[PDB]
Amino acid sequence: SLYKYLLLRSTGDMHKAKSPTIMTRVTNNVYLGNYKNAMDAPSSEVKFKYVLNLTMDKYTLPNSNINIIHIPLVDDTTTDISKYFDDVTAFLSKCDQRNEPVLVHSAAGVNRSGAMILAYLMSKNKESLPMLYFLYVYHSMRDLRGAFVENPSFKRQIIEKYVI
Amino acid sequence: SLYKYLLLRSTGDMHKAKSPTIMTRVTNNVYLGNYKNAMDAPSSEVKFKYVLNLTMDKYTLPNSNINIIHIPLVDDTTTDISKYFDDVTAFLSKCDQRNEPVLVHSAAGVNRSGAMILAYLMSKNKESLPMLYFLYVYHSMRDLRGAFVENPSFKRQIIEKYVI
Repeated sequence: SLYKYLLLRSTGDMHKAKSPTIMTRVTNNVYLGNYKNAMDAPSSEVKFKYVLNLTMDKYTLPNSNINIIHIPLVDDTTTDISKYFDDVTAFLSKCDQRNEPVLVHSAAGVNRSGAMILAYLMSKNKESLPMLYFLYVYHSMRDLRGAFVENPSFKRQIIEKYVI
Repeated sequence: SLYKYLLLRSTGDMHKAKSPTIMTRVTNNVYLGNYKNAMDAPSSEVKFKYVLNLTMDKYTLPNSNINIIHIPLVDDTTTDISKYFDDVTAFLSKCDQRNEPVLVHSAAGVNRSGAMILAYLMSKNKESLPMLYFLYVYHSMRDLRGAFVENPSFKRQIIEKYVI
């Protein structure tokens, strides 16, 4: 079933992109979100230890004890994001090992953040053929979120690192 | 390269569908076309022996010596088309063996005809992993034609027969 699903999605059976609104729990401790979700982090049902801010602006949450890690990226078709895949995925893996909730976010919660979450999931996959796992994670996340790594340059970088 | 191509196409990097206009030579003797292409068959640069008419109407070309084979199908999401895959692909294979040009057509040259051409190409593949070959043929034909088996029920039937 999941296989027929992947092949139909892969041949144009996708919905038009829609903006995510709510935070998504991706793993036990790793969450994916947009800017509003980051602003709402301190009051979230989840007790975040970390927020990974992938936007260009270095904001603060001065009334919170959250540690905000800033990795400034631009959502464009020219930026290398792959230079940070190894260190970001190692950091997210450590958050999961230590049960330290972390919110990975960008402005829209689609491209810079979606790409780091896709990299994390690919990095954690030791079981499945990378090509199949990539299609599965891509489409299942997109169906859940509404839009997920729409930026084709970011998708290309994920494919180069984890599939090719 | 062809691999990176497939994976980007498979994750939403496709163009909006556009109607095919000109006939496409798919193999040495097998061509894919719309209704206008069928009407223009007798005067074509190609000396067709056969036209496979997949539309519901049994037309004639009374001034031509073309043999018109009628397999009436509807382009809808309910029709089994798979019941004819074995006999159609065997017939197309025979046209290629005998160097007898054949035009496979529907009304739009996209769905009923595109699906029989995709089935033919899958049937002729003995070399490549079916999942990869399916994605390659699908996307390469769609890029060439503008639109190619957009009907998701027909795609599902191809996947069931030749991939699963």
